[PDB]
Amino acid sequence: GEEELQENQELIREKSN
Repeated sequence: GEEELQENQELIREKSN
């Protein structure tokens, strides 16, 4: 699964690069 790590908001600021 992948609904147990939402607090990685340093990379996923934009979803293309």
